[PDB]
Amino acid sequence: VEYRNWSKPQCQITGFAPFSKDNSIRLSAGGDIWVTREPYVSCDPGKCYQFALGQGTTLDNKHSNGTVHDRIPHRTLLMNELGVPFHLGTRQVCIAWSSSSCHDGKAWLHVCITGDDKNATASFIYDGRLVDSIGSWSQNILRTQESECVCINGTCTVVMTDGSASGRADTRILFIEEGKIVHISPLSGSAQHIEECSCYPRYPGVRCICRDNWKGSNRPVVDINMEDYSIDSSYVCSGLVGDTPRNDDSSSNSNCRNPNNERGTQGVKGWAFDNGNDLWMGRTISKESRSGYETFKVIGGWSTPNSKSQVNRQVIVDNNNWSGYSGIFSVEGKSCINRCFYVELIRGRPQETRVWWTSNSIVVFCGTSGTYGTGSWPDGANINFMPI
Amino acid sequence: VEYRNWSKPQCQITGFAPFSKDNSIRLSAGGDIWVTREPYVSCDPGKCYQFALGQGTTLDNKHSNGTVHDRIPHRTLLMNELGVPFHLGTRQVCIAWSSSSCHDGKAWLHVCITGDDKNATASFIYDGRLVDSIGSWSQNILRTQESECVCINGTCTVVMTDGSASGRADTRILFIEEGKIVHISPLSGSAQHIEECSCYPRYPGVRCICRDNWKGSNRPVVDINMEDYSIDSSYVCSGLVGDTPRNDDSSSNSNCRNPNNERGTQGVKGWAFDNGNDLWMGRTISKESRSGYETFKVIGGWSTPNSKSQVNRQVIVDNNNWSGYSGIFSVEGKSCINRCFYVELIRGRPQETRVWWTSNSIVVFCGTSGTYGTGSWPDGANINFMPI
Amino acid sequence: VEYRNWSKPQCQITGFAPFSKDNSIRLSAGGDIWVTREPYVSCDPGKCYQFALGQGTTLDNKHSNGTVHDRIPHRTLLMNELGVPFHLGTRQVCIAWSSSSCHDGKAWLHVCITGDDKNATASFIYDGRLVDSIGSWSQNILRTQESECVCINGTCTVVMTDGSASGRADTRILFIEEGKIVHISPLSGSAQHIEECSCYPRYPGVRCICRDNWKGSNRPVVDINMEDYSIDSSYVCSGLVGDTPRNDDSSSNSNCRNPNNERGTQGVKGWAFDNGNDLWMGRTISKESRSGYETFKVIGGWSTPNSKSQVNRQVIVDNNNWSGYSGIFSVEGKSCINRCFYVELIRGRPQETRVWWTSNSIVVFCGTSGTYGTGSWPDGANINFMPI
Amino acid sequence: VEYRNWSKPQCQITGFAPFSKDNSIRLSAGGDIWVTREPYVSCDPGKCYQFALGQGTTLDNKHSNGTVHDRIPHRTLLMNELGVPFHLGTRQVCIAWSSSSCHDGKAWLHVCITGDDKNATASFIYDGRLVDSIGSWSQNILRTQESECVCINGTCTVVMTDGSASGRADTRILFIEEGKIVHISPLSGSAQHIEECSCYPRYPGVRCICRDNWKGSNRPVVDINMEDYSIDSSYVCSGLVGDTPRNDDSSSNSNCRNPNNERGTQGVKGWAFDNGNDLWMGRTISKESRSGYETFKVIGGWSTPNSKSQVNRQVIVDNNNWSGYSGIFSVEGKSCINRCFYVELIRGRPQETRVWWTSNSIVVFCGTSGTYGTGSWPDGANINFMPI
Ligand SMILES: *[C@@H]1O[C@H](CO)[C@@H](O[C@@H]2O[C@H](CO)[C@@H](O[C@@H]3O[C@H](CO)[C@@H](O)[C@H](O[C@H]4O[C@H](CO)[C@@H](O)[C@H](O)[C@@H]4O)[C@@H]3O)[C@H](O)[C@H]2NC(C)=O)[C@H](O)[C@H]1NC(C)=O
Ligand SMILES: *[C@@H]1O[C@H](CO)[C@@H](O[C@@H]2O[C@H](CO)[C@@H](O[C@@H]3O[C@H](CO)[C@@H](O)[C@H](O[C@H]4O[C@H](CO)[C@@H](O)[C@H](O)[C@@H]4O)[C@@H]3O)[C@H](O)[C@H]2NC(C)=O)[C@H](O)[C@H]1NC(C)=O
Ligand SMILES: *[C@@H]1O[C@H](CO)[C@@H](O[C@@H]2O[C@H](CO)[C@@H](O[C@@H]3O[C@H](CO)[C@@H](O)[C@H](O[C@H]4O[C@H](CO)[C@@H](O)[C@H](O)[C@@H]4O)[C@@H]3O)[C@H](O)[C@H]2NC(C)=O)[C@H](O)[C@H]1NC(C)=O
Ligand SMILES: *[C@@H]1O[C@H](CO)[C@@H](O[C@@H]2O[C@H](CO)[C@@H](O[C@@H]3O[C@H](CO)[C@@H](O)[C@H](O[C@H]4O[C@H](CO)[C@@H](O)[C@H](O)[C@@H]4O)[C@@H]3O)[C@H](O)[C@H]2NC(C)=O)[C@H](O)[C@H]1NC(C)=O
Ligand SMILES: *[C@@H]1O[C@H](CO)[C@@H](O[C@@H]2O[C@H](CO)[C@@H](O)[C@H](O)[C@H]2NC(C)=O)[C@H](O)[C@H]1NC(C)=O
Ligand SMILES: *[C@@H]1O[C@H](CO)[C@@H](O[C@@H]2O[C@H](CO)[C@@H](O)[C@H](O)[C@H]2NC(C)=O)[C@H](O)[C@H]1NC(C)=O
Ligand SMILES: *[C@@H]1O[C@H](CO)[C@@H](O[C@@H]2O[C@H](CO)[C@@H](O)[C@H](O)[C@H]2NC(C)=O)[C@H](O)[C@H]1NC(C)=O
Ligand SMILES: *[C@@H]1O[C@H](CO)[C@@H](O[C@@H]2O[C@H](CO)[C@@H](O)[C@H](O)[C@H]2NC(C)=O)[C@H](O)[C@H]1NC(C)=O
Ligand SMILES: CCC(CC)O[C@@H]1C=C(C(=O)O)C[C@H](N)[C@H]1NC(C)=O
Ligand SMILES: CCC(CC)O[C@@H]1C=C(C(=O)O)C[C@H](N)[C@H]1NC(C)=O
Ligand SMILES: CCC(CC)O[C@@H]1C=C(C(=O)O)C[C@H](N)[C@H]1NC(C)=O
Ligand SMILES: CCC(CC)O[C@@H]1C=C(C(=O)O)C[C@H](N)[C@H]1NC(C)=O
Ligand SMILES: [Ca+2]
Ligand SMILES: [Ca+2]
Ligand SMILES: [Ca+2]
Ligand SMILES: [Ca+2]
Repeated sequence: VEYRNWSKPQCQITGFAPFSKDNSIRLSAGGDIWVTREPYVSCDPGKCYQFALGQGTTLDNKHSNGTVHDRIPHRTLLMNELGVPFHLGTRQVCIAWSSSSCHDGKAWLHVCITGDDKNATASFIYDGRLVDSIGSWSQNILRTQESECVCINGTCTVVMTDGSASGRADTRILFIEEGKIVHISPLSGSAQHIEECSCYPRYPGVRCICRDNWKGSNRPVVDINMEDYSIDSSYVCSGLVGDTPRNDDSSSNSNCRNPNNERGTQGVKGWAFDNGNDLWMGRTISKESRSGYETFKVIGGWSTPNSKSQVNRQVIVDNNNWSGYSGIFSVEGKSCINRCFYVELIRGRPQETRVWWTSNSIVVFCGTSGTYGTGSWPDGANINFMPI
Repeated sequence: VEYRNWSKPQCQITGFAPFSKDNSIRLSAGGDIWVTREPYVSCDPGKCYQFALGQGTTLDNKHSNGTVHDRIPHRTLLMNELGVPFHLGTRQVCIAWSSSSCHDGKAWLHVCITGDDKNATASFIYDGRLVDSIGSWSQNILRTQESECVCINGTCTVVMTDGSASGRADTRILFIEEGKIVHISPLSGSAQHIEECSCYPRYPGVRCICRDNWKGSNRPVVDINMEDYSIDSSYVCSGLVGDTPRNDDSSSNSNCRNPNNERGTQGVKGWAFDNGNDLWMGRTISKESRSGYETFKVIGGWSTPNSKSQVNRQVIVDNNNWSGYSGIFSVEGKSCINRCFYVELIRGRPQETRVWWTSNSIVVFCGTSGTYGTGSWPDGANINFMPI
Repeated sequence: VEYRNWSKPQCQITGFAPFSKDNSIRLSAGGDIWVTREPYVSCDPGKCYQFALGQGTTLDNKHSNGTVHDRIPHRTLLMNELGVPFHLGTRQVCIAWSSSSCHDGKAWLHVCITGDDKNATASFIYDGRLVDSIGSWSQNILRTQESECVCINGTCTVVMTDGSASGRADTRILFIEEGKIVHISPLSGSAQHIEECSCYPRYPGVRCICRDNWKGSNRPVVDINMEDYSIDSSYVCSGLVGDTPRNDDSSSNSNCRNPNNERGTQGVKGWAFDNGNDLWMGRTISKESRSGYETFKVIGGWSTPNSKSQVNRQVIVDNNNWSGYSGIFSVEGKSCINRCFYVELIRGRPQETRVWWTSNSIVVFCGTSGTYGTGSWPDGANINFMPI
Repeated sequence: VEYRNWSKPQCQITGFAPFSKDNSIRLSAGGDIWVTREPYVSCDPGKCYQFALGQGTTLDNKHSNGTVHDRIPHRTLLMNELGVPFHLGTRQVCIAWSSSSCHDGKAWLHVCITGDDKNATASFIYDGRLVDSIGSWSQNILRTQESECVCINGTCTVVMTDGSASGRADTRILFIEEGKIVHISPLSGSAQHIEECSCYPRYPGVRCICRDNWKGSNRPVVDINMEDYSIDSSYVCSGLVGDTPRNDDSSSNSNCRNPNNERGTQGVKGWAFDNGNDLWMGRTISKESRSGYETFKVIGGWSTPNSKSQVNRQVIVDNNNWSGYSGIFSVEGKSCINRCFYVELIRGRPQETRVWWTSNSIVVFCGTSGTYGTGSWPDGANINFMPI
């Protein structure tokens, strides 16, 4: 077994093809299934796994009540093979109300954060054993990506924030070797707020498209140099912006450098990736709510400030259905590195008040160099059929 | 580990022996079990797996209502070890309302089709990663075998159709290497409608017995040359015909070349294979409905137009019990390739209206060179005991 | 991987120590657990497995009603790791209302019998594929051991009967190489009725202690020569007899050669094994009913007709609790071959009529060369707590 | 694979970081989950497992009633991967109402005790087979650690007691090679009552901190010489004592040599380990009841009689929540041996009488050389939501 380097070109793609779906909520109405949120996907060199933050309860369970709330001590990181829904034999990998995981070619790293808001602990578990930990540096909800971290030549990197969710905060980039923090770099460059980064290998570095929860409806970028630990940051050029909320397409803007101050407050975890001057990205279809999900390529979306010319759109979830978080994961093929993504499909609170819980299912698509058609792959549960 | 060649002679058989049965529907009345249809079996070089298309729900579950419907976004391909029923720990391999899977000696290939009727997408997943995709070429429900594909020396072939289910359609034969489509051949020969092929290795090529849903109650054949990608097609010679509906045995015909125009419209997935001039086949016992199941050898059934002399009959399911689809799968032995088959045992709608769902169990038999007796192995559930 | 020879001396033991217990019926009252009977245990070179004949249903399931009946097409052979109860993820290895399984050092053989009483089929599955089959030779419930078969140097042997359960029948001993029947020997010697043999390796041969369901409350012996396929048979010498029903200890007899004609009709599967002139054996505590279970060594119990001197008794299940079948299995240690045994603990019908099902749990003990105390390890379920 | 030696230095730690939590009781209100108590954790060289003693029943199950009782024949040792809750697919490793397990680098050893109070049997299962057994030597509830044993160079040691729980008893130290007892050493030194030892490797020997249930609220120590089998014993020097019940910190004493005769009778399983002259320990926060849990380092707590200066305290469970047993386990790192611990979180009887069962969940922490914050990780179930 060898370390992953991801030293292959990115796969040239034409769009995305359907890959997985777990039907969690449909199943929860006739089965013992975990209440979750903040899912993601990551693969070792052989196979893929779905992850999510449990709420220490199943859905058909009185403990499901009140699970809209983000942080309790009972939240743990669930990890199954992709497509295996979160049944009672699911392994709870660690204690976490925020997490990130990645495989370095040899073993799994999990970054797991739990404890008091003002004084949380992040544990670093590598190859099944606790190797390191770090306490909160700003005493205000230490937190991380809620998607996969990225490792090159045995060094994994992960982005963490501590501080205000609606103002300047303290963001740092950790470099981790076999679970041991070997270096920490502060955020640097022009991004002014970093949450929930969706990162991906871009040899010889790592690149993240994140969420600005303060002043930007355009998505921040963080670039991580794995050779000298230097950090840069900016914003996605595309004038078709990825965050929710956001201005409609005719009145939205980005200059690649600063937050746009267009319905900038709040956000949703998301992703995009560069292809030369172009940008593949996803976002919700609704500009104000976490409804629908669409992908497309923005021509000049990486290089050209305020580009709004798109091509190769695909509906993933139609705008009559709830979406939520989305993130990227990368998969090594024979000659190139492919990009895939997942979409969290949130059911229950706050939008659907018939029930007293909040949970999600997922749908997963991968990059393709072939052809495809159309469809819509929503959660599929009838809210009226669910235990409340 | 090496690529399968299947370069051994076909096992000489005297009939078939009982192999597996999952009791899905009986279990569903006291357990959380997936609603399914369109099952099949395929084995890697070590062990066998059962597959089926889930309906994104369990049976004792209000989402079971309306599962007679064929195509929804929530259908996924389930894969367990043969004999493990579809419990909540079952892995959803991909998104699929039509599928085919096969193992090439090294890894699994799954062909999974989902999306809009008029614009579907087929994903090609090999060794746990999406390698290729293709969109609909006739904008009318792109679809495939619902049984195993076949691979020789690293090339796997699968048969797909797009177009009318009651008229001329567009059928193509794909050749796939490690998930990557390397060549596509149009249907050629005298078969005029091809659905749901049951294929098997017949070194150096592959042979399929399929379903003609337009003008034939006799079963089409498709022969696939793996060396030059050429295709040929015809119909099963036997005057004892395998489709349902069909004429009774006294007024049924086949000339090996054309659809017989005898109750030709509609059909059911099925199988047969050749042994020299003779034919082993199965079919429903009823000639109008999907009731019962029987196998037999037809003397001259492969080489002689309209042969009706059978021998070595076996009841698999008696005619008081519901059957459904059936397909072949091949298992490599020490010195020969054996042929096995599965029968889908459909319960619920449209035949049984006490319940509002449609699901199935399976029963599985393998060729034997030994001896055997008699029996009947139906689904076994009491419809009156089921959740509605 | 090499073939097992079992060419080590038998472990000298002082009694038996507790090994496993599955609590199936206690669990069935709050969980989805298979209805079973006819359990047994067998181990490959690394680990042990429990087996049982399912009834194609869980206990808390209306299909549980009527499961006192022995043979339906829905019965299949369940196989889990020992101590894993029969939950919904249990693999159904084959179709069987009677079975035997063993591992030859390389792979598992399963002998599975199903179909019509008058014309049953036995399938032989080796290394996950059907290799052979045989039909009924006397048209009267072809049947086998309901415990492990035994393999030496790649040849597995198994004892099967076809014919009357209350009169002379047709018993044959099969020799099976990688699932292929290479030879069949008729029963020979003085045993006049053979059912449900508990066999064990006794290098260079195999020895079985079985059940006489016609004229003997003493247990028949069958000796199998694996070098030339010759068969011998007799009866256990011990005047403390192993079958149920039987005469009380003061009025019971055996002469090592003929059935004793003492409450000979009926029986229960059981076991014993020789140690020089002595005999270790188990039986129910009740002489008339399947209640309690006890083991002991009978001094001269193998060599001396009608010996009644016992030593080293142990209660396994007290006589206030239901037992059932019991059988032997052998486990290779570093220098010797150990003998273990299981006891089936039957709950429900016919004895307990509050419920309409019949099922069992198991308890398992292994030979020890150390010391031990006392106890009683019954099923433990409160019949009044069970779904009916 | 090689025998563990544990010949690395103890990891220098600053405290403990969150590692795992199973949420057993919360899940039990919407799922079929085993009733347990007496949990622990032990890891093979690759991964960690949670263990516990089942009560032969699930919680939502009428057999849960009366599970406050300690010893029944239906108790079995459960073993899952750490983080997998005790669902119906959990393996019952052996019959046990008291146990200890450990992995010697090659295979697992389980020590399992069951049977009559006055005449119990301990089985020694190694590598999936029963290798040895021993009967009770004092006819008064033979019993062992309820946490992991320790193996160095192929010899595993475990501490057992037989005799009064409120008076002088007979304690012995067994040395076991591949399941076989090779030597037994009587307790020696100044410890006067030894229960439920929490042992750890301290190369070249093993050290245990145990429970004195007769006259000590301070914790006994047992030191085991693996080279010559000699034993020594004493008490933990720290004047901050670890047992419950105990005197408050102002009136508590220990002289390192004798039980302190301060609320000495009764107790609770616990742990501590030395680092030079200092002591890391945990205990309940309440001094009279099994409520809360806290850890801290005591400066001079190992070497200095009656030291009461603590540093680096951490709340694990706050004093509004129920705790219970706790024990140590050791995890080998790249360059040092780390110490982790688990806390049993007892719910139901005797403290919570709304329900008629007694069960537990766990929370697990591992030593860290990094930093951390604060929190509280209790069981988390609402007793009012539970099945009674
Ligand atoms: C069958 O499926 C195929 C593949 O999905 C599908 O082809 C795709 O159609 C879409 C929609 O036309 C194309 O994406 C568009 O590209 C144009 C540039 O030529 C853009 O202008 C579009 O964006 C505008 O329109 C969108 C609405 O469609 C708005 O949401 C958006 O804000 C813009 O105003 C859009 O990006 C896509 O390129 C093709 N894909 C390929 C590979 O050709 C085809 O249409 C389907 N057939 C049928 C009959 O439905
Ligand atoms: C015990 O089991 C064995 C094995 O199953 C069984 O032997 C089989 O019997 C069947 C039925 O007789 C044989 O199959 C027949 O073969 C003749 C040709 O010799 C055909 O004519 C038969 O077809 C006609 O009859 C069918 C009804 O049986 C009709 O459905 C059909 O349309 C035809 O008109 C049929 O193919 C078979 O060959 C044997 N198998 C062997 C290996 O001998 C035996 O009968 C069983 N005995 C009992 C008492 O159950
Ligand atoms: C603690 O446990 C140990 C180990 O189990 C136990 O020692 C065993 O006691 C039994 C019962 O006495 C012994 O078995 C007996 O052996 C004598 C020969 O000396 C036989 O005569 C006995 O058979 C007769 O009695 C039985 C009732 O006990 C009848 O059921 C039977 O039909 C006969 O009439 C019986 O075989 C056994 O040998 C010892 N085992 C050892 C290793 O010594 C001990 O008794 C237990 N201690 C207490 C206080 O319970
Ligand atoms: C954020 O988290 C960190 C890490 O947990 C935390 O720092 C820790 O605080 C505790 C409490 O002050 C420190 O532990 C104490 O150490 C002093 C000696 O310097 C002892 O006197 C303390 O014991 C006394 O007080 C206890 C109550 O706190 C009593 O229970 C006890 O009986 C004694 O009278 C105690 O051991 C600990 O050393 C630090 N850890 C580190 C690494 O600095 C910090 O306080 C947290 N901040 C907030 C705002 O939550
Ligand atoms: C879920 O919990 C909520 C909050 O505790 C419950 O809602 C409360 O119900 C009480 C009881 O009548 C009311 O008096 C409160 O005003 C409600 N609170 C709120 C915020 O609405 C609710 O009943 C629980 N639901 C279920 C299904 O158990
Ligand atoms: C399954 O779904 C069907 C269709 O929705 C339900 O049948 C309908 O029930 C409504 C009232 O609830 C009637 O007004 C319609 O006439 C019914 N439709 C048909 C076509 O019969 C049915 O109730 C559902 N079944 C269950 C068990 O919930
Ligand atoms: C289990 O099945 C049995 C047999 O079908 C049922 O017993 C019968 O019940 C009917 C209905 O009242 C009676 O008329 C018959 O006389 C009963 N038969 C016998 C043999 O006693 C029984 O009710 C079913 N039990 C359950 C729990 O479903
Ligand atoms: C759990 O078991 C207890 C003890 O059997 C039950 O309490 C007894 O109930 C009976 C009547 O059913 C009373 O006469 C006794 O006085 C009760 N005993 C005690 C000690 O209180 C209790 O009902 C059972 N609990 C449940 C939930 O079934
Ligand atoms: C605490 C700040 C943070 C980033 C904006 O809030 C997130 C947003 C929430 C989201 O907008 O739905 C869900 C996340 N569970 C939450 N993360 C944590 C650790 O609580
Ligand atoms: C759409 C044509 C096709 C071939 C006849 O219909 C099939 C027949 C159906 C029926 O004959 O049972 C079941 C299949 N689910 C359906 N396949 C799809 C993809 O919908
Ligand atoms: C059919 C004869 C046979 C041996 C006496 O009966 C067995 C006895 C029964 C037993 O006495 O309880 C149970 C077995 N399930 C049955 N075996 C079969 C195949 O039905
Ligand atoms: C029997 C003495 C022993 C040591 C104090 O009691 C333990 C204490 C009990 C209690 O302190 O929680 C729980 C244990 N289940 C019990 N062990 C056994 C084997 O019954
Ligand atoms: Ca924003
Ligand atoms: Ca047709
Ligand atoms: Ca008899
Ligand atoms: Ca004490």
